[PDB]
Amino acid sequence: GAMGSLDLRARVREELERLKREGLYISPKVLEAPQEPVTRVEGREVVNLASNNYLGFANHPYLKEKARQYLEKWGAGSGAARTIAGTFTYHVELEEALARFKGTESALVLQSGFTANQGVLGALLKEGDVVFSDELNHASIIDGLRLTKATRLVFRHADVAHLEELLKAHDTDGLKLIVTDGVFSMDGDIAPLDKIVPLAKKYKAVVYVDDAHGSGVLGEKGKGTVHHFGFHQDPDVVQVATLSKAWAGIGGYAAGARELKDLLINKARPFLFSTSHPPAVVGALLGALELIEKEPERVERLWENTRYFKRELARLGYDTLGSQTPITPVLFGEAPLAFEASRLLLEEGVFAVGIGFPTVPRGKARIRNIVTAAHTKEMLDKALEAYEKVGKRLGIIR
Amino acid sequence: GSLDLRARVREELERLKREGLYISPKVLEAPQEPVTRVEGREVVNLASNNYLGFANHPYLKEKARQYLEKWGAGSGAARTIAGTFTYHVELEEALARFKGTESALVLQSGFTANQGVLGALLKEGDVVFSDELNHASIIDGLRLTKATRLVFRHADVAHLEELLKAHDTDGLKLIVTDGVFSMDGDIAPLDKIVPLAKKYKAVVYVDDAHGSGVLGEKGKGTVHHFGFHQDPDVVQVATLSKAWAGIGGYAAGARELKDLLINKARPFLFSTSHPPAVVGALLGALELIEKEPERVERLWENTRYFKRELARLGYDTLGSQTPITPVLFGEAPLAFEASRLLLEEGVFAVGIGFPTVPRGKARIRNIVTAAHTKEMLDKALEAYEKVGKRLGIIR
Ligand SMILES: Cc1ncc(COP(=O)(O)O)c([C@@H]2N[C@H](C(=O)O)C(C)(C)S2)c1O
Ligand SMILES: Cc1ncc(COP(=O)(O)O)c([C@@H]2N[C@H](C(=O)O)C(C)(C)S2)c1O
Repeated sequence: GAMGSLDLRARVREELERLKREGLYISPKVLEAPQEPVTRVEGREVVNLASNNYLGFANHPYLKEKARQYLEKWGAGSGAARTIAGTFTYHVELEEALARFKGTESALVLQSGFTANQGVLGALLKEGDVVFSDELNHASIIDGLRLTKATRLVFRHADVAHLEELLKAHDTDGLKLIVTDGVFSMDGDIAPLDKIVPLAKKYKAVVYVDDAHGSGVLGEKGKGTVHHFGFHQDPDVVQVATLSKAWAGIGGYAAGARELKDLLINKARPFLFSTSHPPAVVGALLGALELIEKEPERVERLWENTRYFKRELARLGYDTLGSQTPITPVLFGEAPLAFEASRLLLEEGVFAVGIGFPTVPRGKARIRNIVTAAHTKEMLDKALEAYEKVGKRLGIIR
Repeated sequence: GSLDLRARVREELERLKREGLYISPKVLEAPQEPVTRVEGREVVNLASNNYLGFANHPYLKEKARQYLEKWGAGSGAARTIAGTFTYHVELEEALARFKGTESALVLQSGFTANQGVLGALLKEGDVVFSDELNHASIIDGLRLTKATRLVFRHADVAHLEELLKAHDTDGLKLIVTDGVFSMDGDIAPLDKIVPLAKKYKAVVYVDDAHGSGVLGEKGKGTVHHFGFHQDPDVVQVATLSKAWAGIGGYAAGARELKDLLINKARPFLFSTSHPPAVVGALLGALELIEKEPERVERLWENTRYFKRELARLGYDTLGSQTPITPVLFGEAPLAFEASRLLLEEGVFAVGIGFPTVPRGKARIRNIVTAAHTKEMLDKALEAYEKVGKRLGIIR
C-alpha cells in the first residue's frame, strides 16, 4: 500500500503481536546446571521432568570420556559434508555400531532427527507414490513429505480401520508408504505396528517409522519399537530414529540394507548439503551404545520409574491420556491452565513445561513429564507432592 | 502390484549409475587439516571448508574439552523446552558482538537455518526474488513457504530491478542471495542490491556460509564487508561449520528477528539444541580469531598466490573472488579424470560437473585455507601442471 512493502521490524512486530494475542508467544527457560534429573532454573534446584534424557546419559562420565578421547584425537570439526571429504573413520565406526545394535545390515547418520525425516522421505518418494500418514505425526515428518511430489493421505490417529479404507481406495504402481511416529511425542502412545505391518503386506505397502522416542526405551535393551514388535529384519520396514534423546547427543539415523544406505548417501538432501558431525559428538554416541550394553538394567529402571509415576498420578485424580511410555502427559485442558500449573510447579521446585494448541488440540493442553532412569523415588515423590498441591489449588483434583 | 522398498532403491541406484551421477564418498583417515590421509595415502587437502585452520586447532579443542567436562555430552532437549543452557546464551552474545548485529541465534545447521529463517519471515502474498544460483538449502526453505517465488539471473541487478518494479506487494519483498556462491567463489553484489532494495522497499537476505570468517574486517562476513551489518532490513544466515570449524548455523540481525525465530522457526522449535563440546569449540573459535587476526590475512595471501600461479600455468579460475578457487576443465568427464589424476599425485580436491554446475563449466573446486603452507600449495600447483599438460588443458 501507500507506505510500500513491509520492513523487517514491521513484519516481526505484526507476527509477535499476533502470537501474543493467540497465547502462543514463548519465553523458554535457561538451565544453569547440566542436563540431569535435578538441575537449576532461575537460581534454584529443581526436579527436572522436561528433558528427553531417558537413560541418564546426557551428563554421564562414560560418554564424556569417550567424547573427550575422540575430541583430542580428531579435533573440533569435520570441515565438510559427508559426500565430499567430511566422512572420517569415526563416522563409519558409529554407523557400524548402530547397525549392530539395531540388528540391521547397515545404518546411516544424518544431522538430526528433524533432517533425517526430510532426507529419508525425500530419497524414497517420487511423483505418483501414495503416502498414508498418521494424523498426529511429528512436524519433521510433515515438512519431509511437503518437499516430495507424493500424494499424501492422512489416517485418523492409530485407526487401522481408517488406514485400510484408504489403502483400498488409493492405489499406485509406484511406492505406497505408511508413515508413523513409533512413539508419539506428545501423548506417549505406541504406533500399533502389530496391526499396521500385516495390513501393509496385504496391500503391498512399505512402513516407515520415526522412532525418536522409542530408541533406548522400547525393545530389548532399548533397540526400539520396530525391534519390540519383531520387525527389525523386514526390508519393507524403514527405521528412522534420533540420537538426541536416550542416546543424549545430536543426530538422526536410518537403519537397513546396504542398498538403502547407498540410496540415502546419493539422494538425501540434508546429507548431500550439510556438514558431518564432529568427533566429540560421535565419540559420545559410541560411548552411549557401549554403556547401554554394560548397564542394560537402566531400561528396566526407566520402566519401573514410569509405572510408579503414572500410577501415583492416577491415584491423585489426574489423567495421563493413555500414555504408554515414560512420556507422561498430565491433562489440564485449556492452555492457560497448563501454563499456570507449570508456573506453580516451578514454585514448588518441579520443572515441567506446559504445552497447548497448536502443538496439541484445543482442550487437551497438558504438562509433558518425561520420566528417566536417573530419577530417584524421592525426586518422583517430590514431583507427585507438587502435583497434588498445585492440582488441589487449581481445583482439578480433590 | 506396487514397488517394494528394495525395488524402489534398486530403480533409483540403477538410474543414478546409468546417468554417471552415483557417488562413492571417500573415508578420511586422519584429522581435518591441510594435509590428511585418504585411501591409505597422505594428500594435500583442498577439499575442506576449514578456512582458518581451526578444525584441529588445540585452542578450540581445549575450550571444547572444558565445556564437555563441565556440562556433559548432550543438551537433552529443544531450545524451547529444556535445551537452552547458559553456554548457548554465552555463544549467542559472543556471536552478536563479533558480527556487529543487535542479535544472533544459533540453529542446528546452515542448511536448517535457511529453512527456519525463510519459513519464519515469509507468508502467503509475499514475493521472493532469488538469485539463479542460490544454494539448495535456500531452495528447500522457500519450497516450504507460501510466498511467490521469482528468480533473477545470477548477479543481474538489471533483471532484479525489472522484477522488483513489476511485482509489488503489501506484505514482504525478500531478495535472497548467497553471500559467496559455493561453486564459483564470486561475491553477491550487495553494494548494488541493498540500494535497490531501499528503492523498492525490500528486505535483503544473505546466506553467508562461505563469507563468514572470510570476508570483511577480521572475517565478520560479507554483509560487514559491504557496510550493512547495522541495517535492520538486512538478514544474515550462515554456518558455523566452515571457518568456525564446528557444526551449526546462525541468524544475525535486528533484535526483533531473534524473537521471531525463537517463536516460529521450525528447525528451532522441533529439534534438539547443540551440545557443550560444540558450543565450547565455537566460543574458542571466536576468541582465537580475535587473538590471531593474521589468520584471515594469511588465508587471503595464500588465495592470491594460488590463483596467480594457476593463471600463470594457463588455467581459468572463473573470476572467483574468494579462497574458493575453481579450476575449469570444461566437461564433466574431464573434470572427474583430472580429480582422479590429481589424487594419484597426492592432491585431494573435488570434481564438479553438471547438474551441479553448467555444461561446459565442469571444474575442480579447491578451497585454500590459512593453514596451507607454501610447500603444500606448490605441491598442488606441481600436480595441476602435470595433470593439465597430460590432459591438454594447458601448454
Ligand atoms: C551457501 C551454503 N549455505 C549452507 C551450506 C550448508 O551449511 P551446513 O548445513 O553444513 O552448516 C552450504 C554447504 N556448503 C557445502 C560446500 O560448499 O562444500 C555444500 C556441500 C555445497 S553444502 C553452503 O554452501
Ligand atoms: C517423533 C520425533 N521425531 C523427530 C524429532 C526431532 O529429533 P531431533 O531433530 O531433536 O534429533 C522429535 C523431537 N521431539 C522433541 C520432543 O519431543 O521434545 C520435539 C521438541 C517435539 S522435536 C520427535 O519427537
